[PDB]
Amino acid sequence: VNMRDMLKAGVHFGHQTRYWNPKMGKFIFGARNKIHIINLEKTLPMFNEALTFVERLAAGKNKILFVGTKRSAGKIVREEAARCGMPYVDHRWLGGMLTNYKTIRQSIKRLRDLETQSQDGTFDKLTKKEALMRSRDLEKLERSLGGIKDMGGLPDALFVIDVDHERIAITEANKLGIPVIGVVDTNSSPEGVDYVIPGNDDAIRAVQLYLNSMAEAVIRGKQG
RNA sequence: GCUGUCGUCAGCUCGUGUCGUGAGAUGUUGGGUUAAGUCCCGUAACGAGCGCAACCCUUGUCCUUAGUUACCAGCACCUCG
Ligand SMILES: [Mg+2]
Ligand SMILES: [Mg+2]
Ligand SMILES: [Mg+2]
Ligand SMILES: [Mg+2]
Ligand SMILES: [Mg+2]
Ligand SMILES: [Mg+2]
Ligand SMILES: [Mg+2]
Ligand SMILES: [Mg+2]
Ligand SMILES: [Mg+2]
Repeated sequence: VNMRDMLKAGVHFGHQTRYWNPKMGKFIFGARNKIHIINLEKTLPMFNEALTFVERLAAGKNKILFVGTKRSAGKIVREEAARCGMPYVDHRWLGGMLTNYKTIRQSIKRLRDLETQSQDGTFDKLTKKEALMRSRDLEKLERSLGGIKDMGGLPDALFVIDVDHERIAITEANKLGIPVIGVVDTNSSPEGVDYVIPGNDDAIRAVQLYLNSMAEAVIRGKQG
């Protein structure tokens, strides 16, 4: 937005220059002190195009799955999940979540049953050597499946934050043929994603900006 | 049909998903721990079954129920059982 806040937060930065993908060469403005610099001129049109796509997809009661699992990055995804709804994941991505989704329906049902059982006035009124085990199993299931408790169907567009770190999700999203919105850094590969956002990673301010922009865009799209 | 043995050793597999042209692989590998594929943490795997364990019999402590053919603390007698 207006080239200033992005410059301030973290965007014009990359993953050194020893580690990089040649397919990113068209986005690099240059190198500064053995560190690559992202051309912020090219990223703004792509960012705005992603904004319009999310806004127009929101109008129609669809779902955007947010993938942000990373240190200090999945958390902000989780608190961004409140407001504008939409499913999310912030812990490890289970293998075959979008291709073996029929099986994971069963685990979601089990999570729902456990949540009903524990929070119906503490029905776990049995031996104390088993209530703790049941509660910790419930917490373990929650810690992975809580974000996607909703969305009985497949999402119509998957928003990822790091192509390389979460390549499994992008691969199976491509296999299912559903759009992918990704924030590609210098060391990652743009291949496999539809809309590319050549921005920085590993920056709390940057990811905060991206998630808040997504939230406001989807809110505007949802307002109709 | 019934039985021995490896061996009461902790192992043997399947559904869906993914990798390979294929036989196949992953799950079931890795760090710890346990009598145990026992458990935890991690992880293209998510789950489940047969096994392990518990549920059964006996032994050790105590409570309640009842005292005959069993028992004898208190009392009378005893021919002194
Ligand atoms: Mg097998
Ligand atoms: Mg199998
Ligand atoms: Mg298989
Ligand atoms: Mg094949
Ligand atoms: Mg084996
Ligand atoms: Mg095997
Ligand atoms: Mg091991
Ligand atoms: Mg077992
Ligand atoms: Mg047994």
